[PDB]
Amino acid sequence: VIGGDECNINEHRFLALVYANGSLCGGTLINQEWVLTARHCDRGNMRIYLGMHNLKVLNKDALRRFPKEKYFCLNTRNDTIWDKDIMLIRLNRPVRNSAHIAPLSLPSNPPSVGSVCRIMGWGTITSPNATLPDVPHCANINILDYAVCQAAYKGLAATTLCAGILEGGKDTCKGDSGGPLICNGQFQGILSVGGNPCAQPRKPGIYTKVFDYTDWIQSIISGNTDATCPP
Ligand SMILES: *[C@@H]1O[C@H](CO)[C@@H](O)[C@H](O)[C@H]1NC(C)=O
Ligand SMILES: *[C@H]1O[C@H](CO)[C@@H](O)[C@H](O)[C@H]1NC(C)=O
Ligand SMILES: *[C@H]1O[C@H](CO)[C@@H](O)[C@H](O)[C@H]1NC(C)=O
Repeated sequence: VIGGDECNINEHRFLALVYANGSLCGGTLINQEWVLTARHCDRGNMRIYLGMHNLKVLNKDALRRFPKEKYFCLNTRNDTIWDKDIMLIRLNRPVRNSAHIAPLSLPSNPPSVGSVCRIMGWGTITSPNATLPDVPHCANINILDYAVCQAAYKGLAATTLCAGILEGGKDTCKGDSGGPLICNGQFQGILSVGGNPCAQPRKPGIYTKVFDYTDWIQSIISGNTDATCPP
């Protein structure tokens, strides 16, 4: 996250730290056994850490998990960038609520353009050139008119939200992918892609639009067979 500050230690109980093949991502605990992240974060041998804040001062209740179930959309476009960038993972064992662990559930509605959203992650706080923080950084950004992302980007995927600061300066960045966009207290986005360097004016982040995936998520977790992703 560029242009933010250290998150409050208590404001991200649903935030998962996802490590796969040395690559860093965020994720969101949506109930006691399941995490939503970006499918692009599935880079191999995934370890999912819950209840983490400082990577160098471990919360007493921090836990390590790995995927026991893993789902994503099988029909993805090839012409858009990271189409349907979402992956739903069931953890190997549940994680109970604790000081630093609690799920964030499914949004009741997609967010209005203009809504203030929190972004968060352990991703770089500088761009270009990686500077990885020991603590997750958080910033407030907004849901932007989708046309802003359409103007900034080539093959923008559908089922996405455009979020950032129109003038730049605050943004997610490398290492934050898969992490949540929380707007008005609701889990609305999973970071997929954005501009590099990060936080440029009119080059917002592209967040998979969680609301659109409600049926898919519920279908998978509720056990009814071979759900389908939204168009
Ligand atoms: C679609 O684009 C991806 C980029 O990730 C590339 O790996 C792949 O070769 C493309 N699909 C086809 C039809 O080759
Ligand atoms: C690990 O997997 C990712 C998949 O995207 C790849 O980028 C990376 O090169 C791999 N690392 C190794 C050991 O080559
Ligand atoms: C990091 O990359 C950027 C250009 O992409 C540049 O500003 C810098 O010279 C590189 N590394 C450093 C810190 O010197």
